[PDB]
Amino acid sequence: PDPDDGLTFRVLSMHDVRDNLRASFADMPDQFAIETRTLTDLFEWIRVKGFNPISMQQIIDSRAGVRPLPPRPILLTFDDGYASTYTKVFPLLAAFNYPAVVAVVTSWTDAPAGTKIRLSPKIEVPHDFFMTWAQLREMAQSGLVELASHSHNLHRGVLANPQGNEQPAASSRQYLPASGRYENDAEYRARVRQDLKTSAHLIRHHTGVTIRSIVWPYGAHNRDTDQVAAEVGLNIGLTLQPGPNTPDVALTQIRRSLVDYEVN
Ligand code: NI
Ligand code: NI
Ligand code: NI
Repeated sequence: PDPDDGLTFRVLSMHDVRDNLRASFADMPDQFAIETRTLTDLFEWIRVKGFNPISMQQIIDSRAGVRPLPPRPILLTFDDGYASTYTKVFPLLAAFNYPAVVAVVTSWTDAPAGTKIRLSPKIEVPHDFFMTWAQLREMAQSGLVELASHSHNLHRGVLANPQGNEQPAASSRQYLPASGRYENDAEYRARVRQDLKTSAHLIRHHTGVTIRSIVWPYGAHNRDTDQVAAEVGLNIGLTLQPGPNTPDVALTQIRRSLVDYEVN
């Protein structure tokens, strides 16, 4: 298995099965014949197998050669910013003293008061399904949680072609019905840049936190989005490619595994 070198780490992205919005357009990693366990049981598995959950700060420090990672290091991440992240996950993180990354879709968290969040063309959810800014700031101030961008409004599908086939918003040059054309490279870069910039500003404004990482929705990213993320200062990126993060893996291309859980 993985070399124990104070540098190589695994990342585990946790998804609550009751937030069942998975996407057609997205090309997610295979989940078939993988057992869904409870979150508490997951935290107990982590412990008993000898994993040592680490923070993003610890990753950065190991790369800079200041402090090596502990053995069997793992990064836990919780994206999308649903309310259960605060009421269920947060007190377990505290009880086990495990750090985590929480990645915020800021157009969801920051939606106008009294309005519903549209997730898909046929699905809207109440504003209060999501953690409040005050709740996120509290997690950030606990010392246990690193806040990250899950984009502002890239956590959805956009039109890839005239008929109606969808692709992830961040990856594709989107087709514009009003223009009668696709986005050009300049337009595309501008849209993704403004999105990332907005999510970082909103997070800093409301929590005081300067983020330094992006968790790409649906693992969708490319050369252009990585370059643009770098321009806005987000030099840490998390993908859906699985595998060990060995020293030759750039922190812009962090690998992670996806696992589903149930809460009680
Ligand atoms: Ni997500
Ligand atoms: Ni501001
Ligand atoms: Ni506000």
